[PDB]
Amino acid sequence: QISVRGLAGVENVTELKKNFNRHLHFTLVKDRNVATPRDYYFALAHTVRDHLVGRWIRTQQHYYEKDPKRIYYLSLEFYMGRTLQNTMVNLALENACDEATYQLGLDMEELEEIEEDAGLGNGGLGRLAACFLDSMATLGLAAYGYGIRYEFGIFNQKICGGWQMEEADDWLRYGNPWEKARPEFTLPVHFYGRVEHTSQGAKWVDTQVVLAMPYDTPVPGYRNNVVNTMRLWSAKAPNDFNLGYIQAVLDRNLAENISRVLYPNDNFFEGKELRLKQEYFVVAATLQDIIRRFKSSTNFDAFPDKVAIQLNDTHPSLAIPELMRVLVDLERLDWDKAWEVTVKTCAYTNHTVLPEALERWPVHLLETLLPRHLQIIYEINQRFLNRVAAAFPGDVDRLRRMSLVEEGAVKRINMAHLCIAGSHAVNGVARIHSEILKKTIFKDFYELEPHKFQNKTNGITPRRWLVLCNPGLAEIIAERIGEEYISDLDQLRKLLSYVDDEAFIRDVAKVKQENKLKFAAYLEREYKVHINPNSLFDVQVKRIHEYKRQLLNCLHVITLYNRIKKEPNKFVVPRTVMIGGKAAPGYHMAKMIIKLITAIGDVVNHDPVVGDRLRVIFLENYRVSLAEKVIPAADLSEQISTAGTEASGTGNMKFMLNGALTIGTMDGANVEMAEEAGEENFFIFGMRVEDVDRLDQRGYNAQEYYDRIPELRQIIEQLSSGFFSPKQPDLFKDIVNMLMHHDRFKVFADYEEYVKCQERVSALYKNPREWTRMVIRNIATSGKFSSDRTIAQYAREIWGVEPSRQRLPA
Amino acid sequence: QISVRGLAGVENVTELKKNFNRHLHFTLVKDRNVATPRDYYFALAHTVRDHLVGRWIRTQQHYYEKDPKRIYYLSLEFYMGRTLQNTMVNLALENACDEATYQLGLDMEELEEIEEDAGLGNGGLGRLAACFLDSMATLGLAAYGYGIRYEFGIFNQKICGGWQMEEADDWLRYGNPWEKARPEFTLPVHFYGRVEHTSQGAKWVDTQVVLAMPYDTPVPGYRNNVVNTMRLWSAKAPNDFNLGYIQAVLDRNLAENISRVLYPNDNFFEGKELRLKQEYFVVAATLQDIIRRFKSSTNFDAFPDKVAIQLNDTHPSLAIPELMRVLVDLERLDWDKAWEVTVKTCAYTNHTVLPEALERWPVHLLETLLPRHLQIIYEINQRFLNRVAAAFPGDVDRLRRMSLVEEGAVKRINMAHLCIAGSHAVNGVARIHSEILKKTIFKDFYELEPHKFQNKTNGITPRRWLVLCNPGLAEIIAERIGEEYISDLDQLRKLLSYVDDEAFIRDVAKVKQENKLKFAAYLEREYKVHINPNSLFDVQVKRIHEYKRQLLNCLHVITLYNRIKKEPNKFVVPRTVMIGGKAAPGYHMAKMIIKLITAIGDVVNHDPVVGDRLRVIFLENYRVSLAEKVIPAADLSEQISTAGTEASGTGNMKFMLNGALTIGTMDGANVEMAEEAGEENFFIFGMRVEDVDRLDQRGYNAQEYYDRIPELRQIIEQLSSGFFSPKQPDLFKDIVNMLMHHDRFKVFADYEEYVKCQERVSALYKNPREWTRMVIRNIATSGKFSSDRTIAQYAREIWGVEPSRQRLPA
Ligand SMILES: O=c1[nH]c(=O)n([C@@H]2O[C@H](CO)[C@@H](O)[C@H](O)[C@H]2O)cc1Cl
Ligand SMILES: O=c1[nH]c(=O)n([C@@H]2O[C@H](CO)[C@@H](O)[C@H](O)[C@H]2O)cc1Cl
Repeated sequence: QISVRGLAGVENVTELKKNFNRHLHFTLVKDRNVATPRDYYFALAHTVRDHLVGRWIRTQQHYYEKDPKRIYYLSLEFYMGRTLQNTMVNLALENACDEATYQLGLDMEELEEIEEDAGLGNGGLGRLAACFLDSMATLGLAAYGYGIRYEFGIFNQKICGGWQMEEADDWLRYGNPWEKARPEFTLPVHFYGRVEHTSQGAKWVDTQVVLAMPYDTPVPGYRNNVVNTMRLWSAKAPNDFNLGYIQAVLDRNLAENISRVLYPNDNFFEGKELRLKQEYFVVAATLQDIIRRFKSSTNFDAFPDKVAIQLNDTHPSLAIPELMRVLVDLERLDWDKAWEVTVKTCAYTNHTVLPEALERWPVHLLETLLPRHLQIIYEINQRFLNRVAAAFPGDVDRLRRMSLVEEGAVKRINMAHLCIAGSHAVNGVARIHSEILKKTIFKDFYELEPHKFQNKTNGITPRRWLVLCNPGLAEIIAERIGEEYISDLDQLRKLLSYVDDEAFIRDVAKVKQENKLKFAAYLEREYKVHINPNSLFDVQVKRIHEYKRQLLNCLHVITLYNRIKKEPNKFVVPRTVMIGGKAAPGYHMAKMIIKLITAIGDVVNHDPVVGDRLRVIFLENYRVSLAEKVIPAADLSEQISTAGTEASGTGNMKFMLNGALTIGTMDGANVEMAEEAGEENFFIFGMRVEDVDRLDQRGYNAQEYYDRIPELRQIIEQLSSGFFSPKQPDLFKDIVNMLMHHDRFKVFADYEEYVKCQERVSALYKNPREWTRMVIRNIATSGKFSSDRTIAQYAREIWGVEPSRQRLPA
Repeated sequence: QISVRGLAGVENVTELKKNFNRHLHFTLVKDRNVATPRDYYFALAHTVRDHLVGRWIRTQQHYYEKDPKRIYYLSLEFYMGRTLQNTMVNLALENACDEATYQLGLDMEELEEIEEDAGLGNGGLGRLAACFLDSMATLGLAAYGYGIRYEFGIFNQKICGGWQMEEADDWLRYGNPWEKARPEFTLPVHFYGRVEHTSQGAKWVDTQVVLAMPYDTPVPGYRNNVVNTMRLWSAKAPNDFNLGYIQAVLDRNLAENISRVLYPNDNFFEGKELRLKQEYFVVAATLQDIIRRFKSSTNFDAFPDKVAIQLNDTHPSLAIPELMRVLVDLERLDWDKAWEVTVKTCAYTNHTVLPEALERWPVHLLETLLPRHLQIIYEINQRFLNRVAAAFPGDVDRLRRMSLVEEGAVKRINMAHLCIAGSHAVNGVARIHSEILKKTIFKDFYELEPHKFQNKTNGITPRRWLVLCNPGLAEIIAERIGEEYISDLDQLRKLLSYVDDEAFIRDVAKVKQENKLKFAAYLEREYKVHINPNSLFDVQVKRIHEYKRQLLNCLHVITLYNRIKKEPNKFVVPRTVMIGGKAAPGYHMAKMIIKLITAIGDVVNHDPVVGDRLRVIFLENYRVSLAEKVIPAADLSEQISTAGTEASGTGNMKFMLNGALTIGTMDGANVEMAEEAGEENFFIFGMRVEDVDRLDQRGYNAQEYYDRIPELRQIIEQLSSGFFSPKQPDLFKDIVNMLMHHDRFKVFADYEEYVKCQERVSALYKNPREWTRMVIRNIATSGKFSSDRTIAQYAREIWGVEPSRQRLPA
């Protein structure tokens, strides 16, 4: 049907049909008469996976022969979503599969909806890892994603009486056709034990053993025949484990609980033992495999020329003392050389400056669990603080601030400090965030070693986030400029010369309208929810967090409602306001914010005076596959964190790529987005970082906004008095209380400028042609925010490898 | 190579090689350069499974079309062993695979040794189920084996310092290519809850739900293109399960512990909650599937014409009140009709008369776990005891003996009594065992309803137990008489006319010698153990149990040793005595018997005076695949249970089929074996059942044997005084104590006749020609003990179906 979806050759289609039928019969052990759509999905999924494997085997052999430097991306999170369409897209098989399945009398889109998301992440950080893997393979780097094969990913979210309820995401119930179990490469991981000293050094003894079993999933590059590997570890008990006989066998579960479940706290640290076991487990098993692979090239000096390890936040920071443990205790390198090797090998990415998100592990945990790694960390700390002392003689307060060991009621190890000490590069994830790091939390480190500190502004893969989810927009772009922009997103700049082309204006607005019609219909069929598709689609989707200020969004919605009630017969640009996202299970305030959002819809959506001029919809179970449907339907993107708190953001980029305009603070990557499109083509409002600090010094007093803004006071009074919760009049007193007295994120300070900026958006919306021209201006300047540009900077400036767009042979 | 192994056609071989290579590449994602033998096994296993599926699908469709009466074989045990060679054999693919793999430069036998046993049973009862499934499909019956997919089968046994040590049998580590997960047919099973009464009857409410997920494994008949199904259930948690969030997710394991592990107690009842959950789980899930399948034929009168359910011991006896629960509470049939349907549907097989092996569940368990099934069982008991009262008016003692409810400190439900009440047929497993049932434990039942009681003497599948494990013997048999005996074992009778054929005598003795040479070499390569292959191979392999009297065997071995020490220069027929078998984990005496056997080898095997005239070897980890190697190497089969205790035995048949002679008591099927071959062709010794009762009346006094038999006294003194345990002189005082004072099985009473009968065996062994002629006489009369004859009797006399040897189309 559409051009960027590849060829449907006679030979290809005929072949696909036969392999589809072979898998239906032989693999599924089904006959056409009892197959359900789910069986058809599987037959298709196995048929497409067949095309990968040859490429998978030849890529992995090519690396063994040529021996390039390898990149190991360690992360506790890989938010992959679905694999089928992405694989079709990267292999140019999409039109052929469509044809082949159409001829068997099936609808490929129906089938794609049956695939479970691999929800092995929480949000922005785990999805960055996913975009990165795709960019690494598109750019021909010999790169391996390593993590944990969680048996339950992020919980599925149900809304019940307006409240979030969690349920287990049993994503593997029906099998995962994409993975290949690799029990032959099972590896031991050690916990507990104690440290013995011999004449030949330290020895870690009496440990419990958990085996790590690898599962490999292929990662295809974009039409370059590269297929890289994501290797995820699964925990297994050893066979002599505790070996009532019956009880001994059942207790094997204690060991395998390590890979059972993903911790669902985003931007919040929970110091629980099970988490730290997961952290050590991925790092222990990954480093043996790395070293094994290196020894099949004695000489560790060349280790940093053959290996790069990227640490995705501090989660795998135990890689640093573990690499020392292996080099010093097992290989018998001396300390100083092991340390040189380790620093040259590791690099660390920070994703936050929020105090509560930083990992600081109680020393009593590390002591019990990892008594040798604690010893190594104290030694790292001592040698490091000696370099500090030597450089800032006398500055005792610097020593206590810079220490890897925090003193206090419970001593803690500050894992970020460890990473900066043992890495040759540390980077933030947007220009402003990187600057904040150097001026604030890591200032002392920066003065010590300014040359470690870098920026690598985040990006998103244009494959998933454009070609896969928005074929209509990819297609009209490609009619004008060709196809090359898909792996060179800077080419979108050529679209600037079409800003005054009447036919192009009309095709952009037409693609948006179609996407909105398709999303409106997904809403009714799957959730009996009922919307005007001519309305402006105002969307805020991301994890529920106070800093993300969904509450600010809420106050705007209530203000619009109150302005309609006050003058019902006055015209307003109609909106569909959609907010979506998961709250972590113990984050009480996040759960209250969800409940408020639904309580608002309850009032607003059934007010007959409002008509279809205002609807508030909470999007349930937001996740990757739902992002792919809603983002291309969006007209307005809400990116309204308090300035200084959102390290980068990446939703913001997905929306800009897909023809939504942005309303945002100068936060994170919003700053670079605006600078790329021109501030005139962006709806910026509210405090800058500088303004927030000024306010923090005087002191933030919210009563002051409440006394001066009648519209705001009326909302607060409606909240306290039970207007949004008539049977529980005090339902929301926690929120009101927090907003009035304990608001770390200054919702009231930005309210006024936010509302006025919201009027400027409705006004452009009234002028379709001029809305669409600003849209083209955004789309056209989104090139920088491709993950291919990001990974190329990592590769050149951190890993020391040269990207390559050259096809490997078929 | 050999004729009964099928054709190696050019076209077939060429095809196998290509599919082998396809699976290596696409399924295994390996290249020839890194494949290990284990990968080659898998490529072969998938290539052979491809040939099954077409037949599997067409068999299952043929039953749906024709709708014959279906047989449901319920068992908690299916001792399958390996599947690959058996599948090749039943599909006539064996020579072709041999050829095809030989041309890829591989050794098929090497590959077969990589397959794990499916050890989902304990011994004779779970292996009977396995032979039965094979016979049911060979005979074209529409039959389904239902049980439990245990994640850990019988433990692997290691001997350490002479002691058994257990370890978990992680048989699924590398995947099971034979099974097909069927998550689409997942079913709910209920536990706990309470019973409510409405105006519309009883209702079972507030239950916990465990899902049962089915895994299907194909069961091929012998060259008839029938492939039946073994469906095994796996326990899964529901998704809202308990739904700390983290803890809620981890506790999903409590539910899935139901299918985690096979209970390893054989012939001994352990009344543990986890066991009863397993029992209910298999029965609950199986009956829904049965009823589902029946409703795709409203009218329950025809239920017994469409369904037979065979109960393998009392383990699935909850089928009886569950079928009532479904008919009466769910379908709203009235009691009396539901009961007629249930009786006409169920039949029960007993496998033991040992008091300690019978299931008697505490009422407080059933009450908590299954409160509705307890109610139904009390109602069954009351109506049943009313029929007894009506028939034997006044006989109060009969009422208490026959009750399903045993009174006592804890009230118990006697599950055998339940089965006899709710089944139209009850059967023992050998003629003498069936007689004992009617004269003793079930006498009262027999007088009430004599027409329920039947015999179905056990059998073994000649496929596995002859063609698969003994190709050499199958082959010389087939040269003379053709191939038809493989599915008509009565034809072996024709071999009687070759008893005086010199060439045949020599080919039987040659096959035995070769098997012994191959087993001698398996012993050295895999266990550094060192034997004379010219010796008589004296073998007792079966679970370690006091009633099986491995101790009697032990005393004989010590007597031979002592006779050698007393006259070293006198000639004796040399023997290799091999004893093997697993002891259940808490059975202390069974573990001591293993330790004695090794302690004896320790003395005997290193006595330089003994030379290679006597060796005692404990065969470690006895299981199905080890049975297939040792049984055709055996010259002498030890079947020496105290008469009246071994219900049938089936090892005894495997040995007789494979050219070992039998030394045995008149116990179980030994009685019919001797009657088939002629008592002259069998080494029978010791008490008959009648003699045992006579001894029980006077009272068994072991001191009497010890005072009258000097050879026996010397053994006991050597045991007490530390001769077999010099560093622990009192190691064996438990055994001596038991033998002297508390021997339920009368080891001393049979000692004398056993030793003298052991001399008669050595004497025939001295005359190879005459040994071999008696062997031919056994082999030739083994036809009765085929499982095809057994299943044909079940089918005709119990299930009401007609077997058929007709091929389904290819
Ligand atoms: O726990 C976390 N989870 C997460 O999604 N991020 C995000 O990481 C994203 C990727 O860097 C980034 O765009 C966004 O600004 C961050 O909030 C950071 C932490 Cl520390
Ligand atoms: O728990 C058991 N396990 C077992 O193997 N059998 C055997 O069942 C075998 C099959 O009927 C039979 O030959 C043998 O005589 C029995 O001991 C019986 C019980 Cl009750």
